[PDB]
Amino acid sequence: TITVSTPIKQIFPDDAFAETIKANLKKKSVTDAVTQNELNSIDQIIANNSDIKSVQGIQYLPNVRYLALGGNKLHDISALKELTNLTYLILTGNQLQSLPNGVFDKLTNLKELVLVENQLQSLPDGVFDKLTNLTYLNLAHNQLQSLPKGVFDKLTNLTELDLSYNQLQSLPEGVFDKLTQLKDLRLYQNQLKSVPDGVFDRLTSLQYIWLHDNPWDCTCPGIRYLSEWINKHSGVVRNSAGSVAPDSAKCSGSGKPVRSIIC
Ligand SMILES: [Mg+2]
Repeated sequence: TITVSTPIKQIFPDDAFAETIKANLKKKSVTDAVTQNELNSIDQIIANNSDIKSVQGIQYLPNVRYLALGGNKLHDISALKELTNLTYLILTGNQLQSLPNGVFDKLTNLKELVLVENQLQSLPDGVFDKLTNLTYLNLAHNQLQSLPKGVFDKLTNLTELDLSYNQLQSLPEGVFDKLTQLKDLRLYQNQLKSVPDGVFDRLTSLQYIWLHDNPWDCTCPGIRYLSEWINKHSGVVRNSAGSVAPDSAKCSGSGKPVRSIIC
């Protein structure tokens, strides 16, 4: 906490973010000195496309519930770790290359986490484990080559998961086993050659899946599970136009539909 009144711009050294705070507080200048009681009044921050390089100071905003920081130049989110009241965190289009272990462990009220269009290469084991109220996780347009074993296991409330436009080489065995509420799963535009046997079997609520634009390896017998699953659930598979398209999972090399192959 801030113990003595202090200029907005000292607490929030990034010029653009200090201006966000000033406007939210209805203060007249970023040189105005502010109190912790004033900072306690902030219930959300909506600062998309604002050239923000740093959110240093945000740690003094304990009551922030909705945080939208899309389209800035953020490379560190250390300062968010204490924002225990956060329910929506939108970090689209920043320059995060990693998530330090633990960064989200106190964010237990989070319902939606949007990490689209960052440069995340990998995730630490258990990074999402405390996000037990999470319903929407969006990791699309990152650089992920793998997922940790068990990374979604604690996210039993998850209803949408978007992994599209990464470079996933494989999925861990069992990775979706706890996701019994998941309705919408996007895996399109990755580098998947295969999925684990049974990988969709616990997805009792699944209504929509995207599998297109992966270089599926249709060699037998490896492809049997996927081919069988698509045929059994053909109405669930969608293309990029959003239409029902079970043939949109294609064999790399032959180009024919995965679901046409009988081992
Ligand atoms: Mg929802």
